[PDB]
Amino acid sequence: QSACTLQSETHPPLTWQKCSSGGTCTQQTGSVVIDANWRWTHATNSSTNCYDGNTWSSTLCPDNETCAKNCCLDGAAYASTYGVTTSGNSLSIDFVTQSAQKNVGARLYLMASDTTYQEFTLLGNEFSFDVDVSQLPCGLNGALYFVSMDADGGVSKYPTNTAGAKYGTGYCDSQCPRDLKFINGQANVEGWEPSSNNANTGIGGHGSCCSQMDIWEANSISEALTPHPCTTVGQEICEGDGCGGTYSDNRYGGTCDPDGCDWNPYRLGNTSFYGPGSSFTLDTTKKLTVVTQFETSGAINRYYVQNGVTFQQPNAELGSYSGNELNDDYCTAEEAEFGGSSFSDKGGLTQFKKATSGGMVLVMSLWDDYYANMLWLDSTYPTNETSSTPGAVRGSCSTSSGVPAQVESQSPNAKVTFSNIKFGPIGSTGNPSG
Ligand SMILES: OC[C@H]1O[C@@H](O[C@H]2[C@H](O)[C@@H](O)[C@H](O)O[C@@H]2CO)[C@H](O)[C@@H](O)[C@@H]1O
Ligand SMILES: *[C@@H]1O[C@H](CO)[C@@H](O)[C@H](O)[C@H]1NC(C)=O
Repeated sequence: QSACTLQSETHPPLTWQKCSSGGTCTQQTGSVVIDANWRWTHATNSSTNCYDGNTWSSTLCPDNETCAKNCCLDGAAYASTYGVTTSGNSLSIDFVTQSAQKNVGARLYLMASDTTYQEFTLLGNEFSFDVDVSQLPCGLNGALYFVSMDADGGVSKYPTNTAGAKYGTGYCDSQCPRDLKFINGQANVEGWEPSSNNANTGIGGHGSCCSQMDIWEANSISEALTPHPCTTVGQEICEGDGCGGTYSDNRYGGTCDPDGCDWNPYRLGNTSFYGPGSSFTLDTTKKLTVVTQFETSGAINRYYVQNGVTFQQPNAELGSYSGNELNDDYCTAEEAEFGGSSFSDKGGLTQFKKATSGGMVLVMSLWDDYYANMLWLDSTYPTNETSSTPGAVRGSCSTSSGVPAQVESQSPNAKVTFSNIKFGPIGSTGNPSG
């Protein structure tokens, strides 16, 4: 797709810290850009929509190639249309914003410049950030993660994509998302199936896969840390159901692991660690600091800080595994106790190390789940399972919670705030910022 300028594209600024082993942290200046799927897509020579509701213009978009040549992406009014605002080192995203249209959530990327994505090499480093999840009830997910996206949004590989990173193109993740309107410089109109439960989305014949590091997926009830390997580290297109993931009939038929080696404290047995109120170790009605460390062995460590007190990831006992570190032993034990083979089939942490050794793009979003109502995160799932089944209970939300239409009308004012992002070698982000 190309880019049009009926609406100016001004990326909201966002500062973060880059720290060194020497003990100092220096301020960096970046900005955020909203994903292409959220933008107005119209004809290059007029205001005629190429996509409206959940269907494509059959004349402007008779196929993927022609559609890409005839259509462009436009600018976004971040605050008034998407409810996305920043202030210094802080970023806030509102759940539902009502303007000339109704908007739900947003997916944003951190930029190095006005035309490129900031890449982060996680291996050997740690990532810290503060978060306020107090306004996120059951069914919502304020996410912060990394994906192996190209820094230019794909422009160099796909010449027909001239909008690039400036317009948020090139997304990919371990679900090999088929809901993307533009993949590899082409539209996704061929094989498009509108959603039976969502008036603004659909499923195309193509998906976009790549490694994904889910550092933070949570609401005020539950939180999870999950690495997802793919046999092909970087962004790569897939065909229909061969994609696997959430948008396909066969979830495990693709090249990526849609489940991952997840770590949710509640699911592991500690139901008193994270929750709303002073009865939990970490009170989700108050802001907290989350630190994630990627050691060279390929294992992942985690600690939290709230009101000056530090808490390491709680100890978990799963099979012959005991500890608080996400490593090969934990992931093997989880597959044994909870079931599954997706993570190990895709190479596990060894294959995942290939992704963290390379560049990854930072993504921040707020979303509701039209496929599983976020039950996999904060409730009992599958809903037919009981508490006797190992790993079924992931949170205290009712199995009837998370219906999109319901949460959108009952909690329109929900929101999430990410702030004070710090990155640098292991053991350095706790030092004085600059
Ligand atoms: O596809 C939705 C959601 O799935 C998450 O994986 C679940 C999986 O769906 C479930 O069958 C299994 O029992 O548990 C895993 C871990 O919670 C996946 O981690 C999410 O990224 C994804 O959005
Ligand atoms: C949960 O984790 C916290 C912090 O590690 C710990 O203090 C508490 O005792 C744990 N509770 C249970 C029931 O395991």
